[PDB]
Amino acid sequence: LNNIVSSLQRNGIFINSLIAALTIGGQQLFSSSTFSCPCQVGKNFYYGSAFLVIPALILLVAGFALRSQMWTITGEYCPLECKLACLRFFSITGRAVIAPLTWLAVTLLTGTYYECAASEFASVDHYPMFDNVSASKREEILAGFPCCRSAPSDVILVRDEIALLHRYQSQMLGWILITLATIAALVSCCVAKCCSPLTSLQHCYWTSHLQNERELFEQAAEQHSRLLMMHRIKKLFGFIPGSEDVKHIRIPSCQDWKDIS
Amino acid sequence: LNNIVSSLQRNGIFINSLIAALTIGGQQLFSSSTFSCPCQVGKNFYYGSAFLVIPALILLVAGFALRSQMWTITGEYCPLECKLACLRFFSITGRAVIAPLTWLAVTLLTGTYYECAASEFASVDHYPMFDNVSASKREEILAGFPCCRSAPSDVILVRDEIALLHRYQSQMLGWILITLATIAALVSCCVAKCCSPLTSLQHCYWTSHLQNERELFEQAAEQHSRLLMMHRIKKLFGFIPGSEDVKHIRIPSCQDWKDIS
Amino acid sequence: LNNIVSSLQRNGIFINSLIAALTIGGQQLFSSSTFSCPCQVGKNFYYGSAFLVIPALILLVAGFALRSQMWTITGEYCPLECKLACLRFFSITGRAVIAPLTWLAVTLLTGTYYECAASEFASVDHYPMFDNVSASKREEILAGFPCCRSAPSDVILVRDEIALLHRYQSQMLGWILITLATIAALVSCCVAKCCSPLTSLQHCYWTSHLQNERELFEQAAEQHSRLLMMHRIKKLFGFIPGSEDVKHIRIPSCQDWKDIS
Amino acid sequence: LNNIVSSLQRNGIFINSLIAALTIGGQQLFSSSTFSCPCQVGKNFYYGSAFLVIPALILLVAGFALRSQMWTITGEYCPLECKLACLRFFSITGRAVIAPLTWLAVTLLTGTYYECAASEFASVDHYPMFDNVSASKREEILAGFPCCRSAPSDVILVRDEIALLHRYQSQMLGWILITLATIAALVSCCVAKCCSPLTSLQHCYWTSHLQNERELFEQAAEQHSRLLMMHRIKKLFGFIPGSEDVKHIRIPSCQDWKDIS
Amino acid sequence: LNNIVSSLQRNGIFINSLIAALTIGGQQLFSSSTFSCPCQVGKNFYYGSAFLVIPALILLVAGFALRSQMWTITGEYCPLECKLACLRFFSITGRAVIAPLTWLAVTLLTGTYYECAASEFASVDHYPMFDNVSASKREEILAGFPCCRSAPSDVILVRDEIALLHRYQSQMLGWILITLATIAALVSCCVAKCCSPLTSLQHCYWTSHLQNERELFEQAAEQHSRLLMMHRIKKLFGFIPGSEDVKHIRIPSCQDWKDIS
Amino acid sequence: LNNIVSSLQRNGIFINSLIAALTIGGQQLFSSSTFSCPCQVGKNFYYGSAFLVIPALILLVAGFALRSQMWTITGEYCPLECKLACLRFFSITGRAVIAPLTWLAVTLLTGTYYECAASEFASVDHYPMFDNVSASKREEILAGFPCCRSAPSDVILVRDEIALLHRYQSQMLGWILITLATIAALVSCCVAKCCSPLTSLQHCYWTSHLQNERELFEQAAEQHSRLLMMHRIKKLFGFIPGSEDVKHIRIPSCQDWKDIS
Amino acid sequence: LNNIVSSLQRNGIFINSLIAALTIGGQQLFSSSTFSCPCQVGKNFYYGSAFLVIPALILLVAGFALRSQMWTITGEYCPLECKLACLRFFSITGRAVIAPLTWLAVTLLTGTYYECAASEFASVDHYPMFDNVSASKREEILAGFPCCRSAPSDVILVRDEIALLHRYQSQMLGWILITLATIAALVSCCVAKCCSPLTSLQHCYWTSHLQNERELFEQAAEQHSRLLMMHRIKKLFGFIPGSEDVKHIRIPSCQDWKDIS
Repeated sequence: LNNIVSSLQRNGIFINSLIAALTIGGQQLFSSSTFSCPCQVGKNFYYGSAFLVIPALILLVAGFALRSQMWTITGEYCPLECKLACLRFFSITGRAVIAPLTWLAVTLLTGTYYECAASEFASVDHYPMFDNVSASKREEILAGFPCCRSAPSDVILVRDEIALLHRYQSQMLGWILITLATIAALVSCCVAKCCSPLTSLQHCYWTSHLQNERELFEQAAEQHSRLLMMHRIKKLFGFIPGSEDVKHIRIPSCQDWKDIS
Repeated sequence: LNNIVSSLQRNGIFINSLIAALTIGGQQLFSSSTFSCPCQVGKNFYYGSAFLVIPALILLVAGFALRSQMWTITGEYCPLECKLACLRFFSITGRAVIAPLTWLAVTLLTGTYYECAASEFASVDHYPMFDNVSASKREEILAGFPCCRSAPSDVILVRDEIALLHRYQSQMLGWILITLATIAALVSCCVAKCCSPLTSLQHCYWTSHLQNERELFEQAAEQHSRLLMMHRIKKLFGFIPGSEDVKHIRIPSCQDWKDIS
Repeated sequence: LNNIVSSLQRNGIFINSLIAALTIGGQQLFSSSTFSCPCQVGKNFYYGSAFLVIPALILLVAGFALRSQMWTITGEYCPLECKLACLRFFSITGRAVIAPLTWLAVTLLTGTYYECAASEFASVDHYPMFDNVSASKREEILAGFPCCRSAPSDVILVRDEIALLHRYQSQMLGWILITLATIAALVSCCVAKCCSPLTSLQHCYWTSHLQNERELFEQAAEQHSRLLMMHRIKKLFGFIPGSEDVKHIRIPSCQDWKDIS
Repeated sequence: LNNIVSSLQRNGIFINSLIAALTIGGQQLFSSSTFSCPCQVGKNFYYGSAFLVIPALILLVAGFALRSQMWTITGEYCPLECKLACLRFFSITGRAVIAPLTWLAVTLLTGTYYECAASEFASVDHYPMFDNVSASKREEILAGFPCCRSAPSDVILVRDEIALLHRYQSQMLGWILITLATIAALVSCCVAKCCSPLTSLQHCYWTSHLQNERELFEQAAEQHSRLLMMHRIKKLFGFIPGSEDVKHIRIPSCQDWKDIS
Repeated sequence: LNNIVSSLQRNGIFINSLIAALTIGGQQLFSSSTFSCPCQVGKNFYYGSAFLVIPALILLVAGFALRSQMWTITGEYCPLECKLACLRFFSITGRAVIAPLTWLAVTLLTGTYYECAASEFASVDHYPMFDNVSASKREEILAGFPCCRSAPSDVILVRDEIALLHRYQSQMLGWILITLATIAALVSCCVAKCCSPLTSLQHCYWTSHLQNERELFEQAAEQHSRLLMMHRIKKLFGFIPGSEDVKHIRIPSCQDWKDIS
Repeated sequence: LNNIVSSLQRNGIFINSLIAALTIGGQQLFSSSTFSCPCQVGKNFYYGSAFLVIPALILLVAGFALRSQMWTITGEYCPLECKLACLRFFSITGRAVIAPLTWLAVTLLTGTYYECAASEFASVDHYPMFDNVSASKREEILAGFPCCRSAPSDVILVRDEIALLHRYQSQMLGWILITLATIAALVSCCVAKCCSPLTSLQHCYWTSHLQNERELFEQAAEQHSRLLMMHRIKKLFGFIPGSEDVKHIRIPSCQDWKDIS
Repeated sequence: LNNIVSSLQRNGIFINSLIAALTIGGQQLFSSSTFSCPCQVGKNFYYGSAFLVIPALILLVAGFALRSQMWTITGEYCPLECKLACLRFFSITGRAVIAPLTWLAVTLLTGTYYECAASEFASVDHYPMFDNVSASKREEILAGFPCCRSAPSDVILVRDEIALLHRYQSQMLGWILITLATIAALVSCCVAKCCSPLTSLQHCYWTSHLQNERELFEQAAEQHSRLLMMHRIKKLFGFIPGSEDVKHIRIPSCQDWKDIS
């Protein structure tokens, strides 16, 4: 049933779902463990922006780089060959895109990252309580109350209202992002089908050709080197390894020990 | 017994039930985790409408796109051929429809999404407490009390009455939607049977023909490419992989290394 | 022992019991989760009537439609042929009837659905407390107290008495319904036996004939199409798939790639 | 060991015990869940009588109807043939009787059903507290206090005494019923043995003859129809299903597609 | 399935992930157990710097040294040979780098190590509370309050603000470090591909050649020495070990006991 | 899979990790159970020094002695032979060093042993509270407060400060020790590779030669003695043990009983 | 894998570790259960001395006696024979020494046994509180307070100080004992290697010779007696046991019954 399991894995839906589930679980643990939104007035946008974009960028780069087909494409690039390379790049891009989109969607829908990032950019014209002719303390309290200030001094109404505003903006932005991602994925698949010179059956043949040629060469390269080394050590020790050699044995010489080395 | 399990899966009832159960569980977790109905006076209908329709639209698109038969139909379209394509589209539409209908039904029956969406569209003529000659504060409180306002000031009677009204309207709308979906499904199946030119036995033969032809070509395309590459690497290394080659081995040349590449 | 398990399933008693148990469990979860009886004076009968009849109607339609034998009967209909079709319809009707009868029986015996449905149709002549010369407030309170009003103002005695009256009427109606269903089932089986032209042994032979003919044609249609496609692709690639083809291989031409497509 | 398990099931004691245990468990759940004895003065005897007799009648009818041997007997009826049919009817009646007797015994021994049924028929001559010259309020309170009235007004002594009287009468009636059932079962078995024209060994032979003839005809009817349809589809597709057919294949014609249909 | 498991391990992604997970778990236990940040005014930077860099340096050295290929490269070093050695060094550097980068990233993101390290380097110009004309007590309290001082004397506002500043700086530094590590890894892989004289297929052949030659020589060196010693002890005891020797046995002499020793 | 498990054990990393883990667990149990730091003014340095060095010395001696290769080296010692013995000593020293280094590192990092050892050597010039012109009570209290004195008399500030000083010194000393151990291990491995006259492949051959020669001689010494004794007892009892001897049996004589003894 | 398990047991390290672990567990249970240090002024040293030395002496005697090789050595004793007997005695002494050393080490390190043993030998010159011109009550209280006296009368400071003194002395004595035991074991092994006339390989041969000769004689003595008795009873009953004897049977005579007895 292992072969049946492998056939099931050959479908990209299961693997992409598994990657998305791992991203969701990892994001839950990571955010609930080590977020600790700072209260710093000077630089607080960088904290949220890093916590929101850097993991997505890392996951994107990992999804692209960890695929050996991408290294082969880059080696080829560094007519029909161009279209074939573009098709392989698209096939890689499927996973390379499902990897970080889950992170961005989950983080935006939770909204805490976006809140901690864009808290300080809130407006104060609507709220008469934020006059603050000093024009410097207002910025500090604006960047301060989202984090840990608490301190109920009847300003918490404005805090709660603006926090709900930023949470709503975050979740709506997440929905916009996921809708755009889905539309882009569908359009990209349609463009790949339209621009592919190979027919559907020819495309299937070519994909299987690529997979099988790579696997076959790997296996037979292993077997060829095994045979060549086995002949070499047959010369070295007077027998082929793993076979009945009580007939004859060899005594290597020091210069022969140099030759094998 | 794995073959028996596969035969059971071949029935669409089990798979559709599994999809519906996953949709119900996912909706429960998603709604109980990250709903957080906003209190914003300006845009609150968009929040509920997005949370109610966007997941359904995404699930519909996923159900249609993830089926490779749909890509084959679109490739063909892009007499009897038209009817056959329509029949295959209907067979895909079965799953493509069971996927989001569960989401819409569960969300409407729970009613919280519809409440948060259409709270602000409530009438005030019936209730004398909502005179509010200002005609602007009334809209804000109307969009505000459903979310988190609480603040018992004896208006909570009107809040509770209108909340029950919207919940009842939501659940009745859900029942109307599921009844219409069932009627449409039954009528569509009857129309498919009436409009199908193939006989019942001929239809069964054609369906099995399609499945078997696709599977057979996939397998033998794999095997043909395996044989062709195996002959190529037999030329390359002087032996066929996976067989007894102690008779002879090859030493590839650099230009030959270019040819295999 | 899998074959023994299949033989046990061939008895309709186990499958009908399994369907009834699933209906009971689903009704328990559904009602205990999302009933929320409304307090609306205008339309409250529709709520309960929908929650009581719509699931039963959906389950009835599903039981009839999900059976492929029903599609075959409808295709035939759209002498002895009429009686044979009627017998097959009855065999389908067995499951199509056990599916929703469990829902109706459980919902009526619990009585909450019937209470929320027919609360507003209660009489007030017996109770002197419901004079209400206004003749409009009385209807509203009558439709209101069953839901969530509570508000002990010594009218709860009338509320409790009428609630017990409606609960008793609901459970007695459920018993009447289940008794009528059992009597109708027994009479229908007796009428089927009386009206069947086939003898008992002939009826058994005919039933097994139908099942076996459908299964055999499905299997051999699969195998015939497999053989035809296998010959086609033998023409295409110069070999039969899944067999030793190191003797010869083919190089398809583009026009031949068109022919296979 | 599955065959040994089947041999154990062939003994009626285990199956009858299993049916009785299921009846006891189902009665426990059903009564502890949805009894809710009403307080209605007018009709309260019908409630208990239905809850006490209707399930027993349904179980009796199910036990008789679900046995296919009963349908065969009814088909025969609709000399020695009469005695043989009577013997088969008795063999069916064994299970048809053990099915509801458990329900009646358990319900009477618990006594709550009988109490709620025959509460209103209690006498009042013994108790001087029930003078009630009105002669209408007395009936209402008599039918009311058993259900949920509580309301300790020092009449609860009479309530408790009459409740104990009805509980004792219920349990004694249950013992009378089970004793009569056992005596009737033993006498019926003795009468069956006396009136049976077959000898003991001949009776065993006849019972096994009946079982084996029915099973054999079912199996070979299946196999005969399989062979006939297999020959038909051999004509249709030019080969027998499930066998090596690479020698020849057929191309059905539309009129031939009509003939197979 | 053990062979399949080995094939999965052959992918570096799983092993690198396993190493990173072990580093994370070990860091969690180690830091939560035995950190105990000191309060010493004189030397407190050394404590955090050691706890932050020494484990990373040890893990780096272990990753490089524990790989026997590194010992082989160092033995060779102590044209194309240089490039081949550089490629092998890079292949080792992959694991040698994933080993401590996890430690540095986790420790910086947690931030406690960096806080305890660079607490004393905080500025005091911004805070008017830290005038301290003594200019020596200020340094001591600055190095003291992060550790365990507590002692709320309304200076804890400055403590909390500067602690948040250092935590934010630590986490941002961790993000900078991980981004630089990823960029360096990608650039190094690209430079390795560009500078490699071998082709992609030739590179695969060479890697498999190296692995197979080392494994083959290890095995056959074992077998050669086994044969040589077996012949020696055949001389010693008059028979080959592990074979039927009831034909003849030997009695070793003391001088022969010296020869074997 | 047992052979695969043995191959995994052949790697020293797993065994060294297992030894270190056992040392950590044993140290945890031992220290948390039976430390009980004394308060004795006279001799308290000896207690901590013993608890810190004696287990390490015992583990070092056990690691060296328990290896039979060490006994063989000592027997040889008691040109190339010297270098070969040095290489074998180094191979033993690997485990002999990983055994106690874990104990020293864990004990120093915990710091309690070092605190109890070097408490009395603390300075008193910095602290004006320790004037104590008596110059004898001061030493006693200095050696006393670390253990169990408690007794808060506002001197606990000095106690806590000096305890933190000694804990920091202990952990820094542990880091210095582990860094020096790692540097020494790496330098020793490099010196072993540089000073080894054998080539890398020759070194592998020699190591496998040593292991195989020892194992082979052990096995065949067992088999030779088994054969010799078996012949002796064949003389004694007239038959070879474990074979069909119903042909003949012997009756030993008393003088023959002496000869076998 | 049982043979592999036996090979692992053949290493003395595992068995000695198992013996030490059992000694530790048994000591824990025994001491925590039934110590109950007495308060008797007269004889309290004997109690602790017995509880500390008698189990060690018993374990030593058991380790020596339970080994049958020791009985063989004593039988031989009761040139090279002397050295061989000494070597076998040393091999026995390994286990005979690891058996009680664990008990002594654990008991001394816990220190409770030594405290209860040597409490009464404490000095009183240092403590001015123990003047007690009576010179008899002082001894009684000195032997009394360690056990159960409690009775805080401000003398508990001296009690605690002297208890810590004796605990420290006990644990230091335990460390001295274990260090001396390890040094003696290493020196004894070195002396055994130096004084052994056999070479290392000859020593291995001799050890295996001893084990194999004893096992072989045991087995074949069993088989010889089985054959002799089997022939005897073949004479007795006319057949060999466990074989086909339907050919002939015997009827033993009473005098023959005497001969077999």
